[PDB]
Amino acid sequence: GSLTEDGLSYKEKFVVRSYEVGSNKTATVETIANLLQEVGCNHAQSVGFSTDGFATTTTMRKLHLIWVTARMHIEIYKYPAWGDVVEIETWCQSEGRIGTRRDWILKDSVTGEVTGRATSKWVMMNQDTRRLQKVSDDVRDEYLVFCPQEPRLAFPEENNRSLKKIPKLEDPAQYSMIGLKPRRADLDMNQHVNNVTYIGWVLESIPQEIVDTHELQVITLDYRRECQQDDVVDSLTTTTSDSQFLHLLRLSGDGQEINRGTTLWRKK
Amino acid sequence: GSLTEDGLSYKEKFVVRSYEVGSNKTATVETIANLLQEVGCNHAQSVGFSTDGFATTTTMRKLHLIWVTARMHIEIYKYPAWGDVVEIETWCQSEGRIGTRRDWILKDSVTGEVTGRATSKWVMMNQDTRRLQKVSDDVRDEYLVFCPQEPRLAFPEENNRSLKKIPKLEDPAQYSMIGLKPRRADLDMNQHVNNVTYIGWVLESIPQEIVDTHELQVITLDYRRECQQDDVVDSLTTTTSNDSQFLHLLRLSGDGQEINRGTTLWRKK
Ligand SMILES: N#CCc1ccc(O)cc1
Ligand SMILES: N#CCc1ccc(O)cc1
Repeated sequence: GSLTEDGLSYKEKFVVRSYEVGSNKTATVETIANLLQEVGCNHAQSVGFSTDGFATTTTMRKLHLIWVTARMHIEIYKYPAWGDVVEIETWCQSEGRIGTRRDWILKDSVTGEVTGRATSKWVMMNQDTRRLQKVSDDVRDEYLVFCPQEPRLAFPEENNRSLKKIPKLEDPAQYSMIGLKPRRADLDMNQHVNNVTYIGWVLESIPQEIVDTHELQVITLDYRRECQQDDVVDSLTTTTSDSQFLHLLRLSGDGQEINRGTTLWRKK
Repeated sequence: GSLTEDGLSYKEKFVVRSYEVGSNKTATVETIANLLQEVGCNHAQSVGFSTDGFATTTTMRKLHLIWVTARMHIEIYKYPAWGDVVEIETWCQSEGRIGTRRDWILKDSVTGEVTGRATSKWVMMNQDTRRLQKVSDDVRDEYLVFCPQEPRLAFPEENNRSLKKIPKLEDPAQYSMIGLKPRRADLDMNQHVNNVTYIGWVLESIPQEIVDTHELQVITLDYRRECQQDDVVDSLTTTTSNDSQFLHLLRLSGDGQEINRGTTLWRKK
């Protein structure tokens, strides 16, 4: 992997592994989401950020602030097969004082054709109190030298699928998968549940017949609250229609919301 | 990745990923086990085997036979950190008519020092009836041109832990983790639970205090029966022992049918 010539974006190639593919012998959306995280981490390291915190500037570390994912939006036109080489380019951009955005473009390394794209919204949070906040001018100025100055968007379209509000699923859900718990492989180096695990949990309540006859084209996921290592989750899905679904992840007991999302599936 | 000069073994390098590491900032034993499977699959493809069946010879496909893992044995001296490059060499060997063995050696790509080793026993099984069987002369003769003729063992030692029988854990278990279920990410391309998921499930019943103060040095796991995609599993552990040893049992949540038994050895950090 390497920064591009202008030092404003980062590219990395990956050869798809045997255990990374699903029933169609192509990479799962969870494998794609893990590769997006990996290239995002390698971009932060190449531009000088320490490994003891993801993209935390010097001021962020003194104020005990971290970046947290508020929303993830992924669109896949073609999933890479086992043995295929996918190239991923990633970049960041400041969004005033709301937060930061990280975008990605996926290409088939052999043909150079765009096979997917993703975008994500990140907010500042105090790691101890878990209190969200707007981005300080002091902090914002420290990371602007690593971002393109003119807007560069993976989803240019004015008011598209990546920027639409998500409604709350109403009981009763059409489908559900209950009692989902993270295991040690679902945790990161800081013992927090990996963001990709929540994508897997959302998808668990999609019926197998949809998965067997359709391919996932779009997924938008909002992150409201973390699942702890000792928490239990329920995954809820209702068809809102190509098939479209509304999703809700909530704590098994009191029903506290952890995520809400939408998926769009194309007939194979 | 590539076959070595003699075409009797295969080598591949991997750069350890951010999401592949645990609380020590080093690769988990589950990440290691996934890399071992990946290099095993790439070795089979390089020597001519089709992607529509792992290392299935021509006779095997005609008779609906597949290789299944009976035992996995892994020893790690040093876990690679995030960003480190690990080189893995793998090879196969026929073990008479019992089955085949696949071995691995792990090295730090920078220093060339051996940081781990693994070995595994594979048996022939009919895909449809799930009935085990001995390896016929015809099947054995078809894969011997891809194996070293003189024995080459990752665990040569006359008195080593990879070949010792495993006792059945007796109730009550000292520790347990109940109601474990596979999700779609735990399945392979054929909708079967990945062998590595069972390693994760075994480890789930180890107390967090042990994980936080020790590193896993050795794991031996026997595969008795598959967990289906709609099955629920219970993970049981009892301390059998500055090194801690444990006896493990995975069984179906309801009737208590055995799926795996194993042992782990942990060294104090
Ligand atoms: N994008 C990206 C990388 C990244 C994702 C999640 C996380 O906790 C740290 C880094
Ligand atoms: N070793 C190795 C490769 C391998 C492992 C499991 C499986 O089902 C197929 C291939």
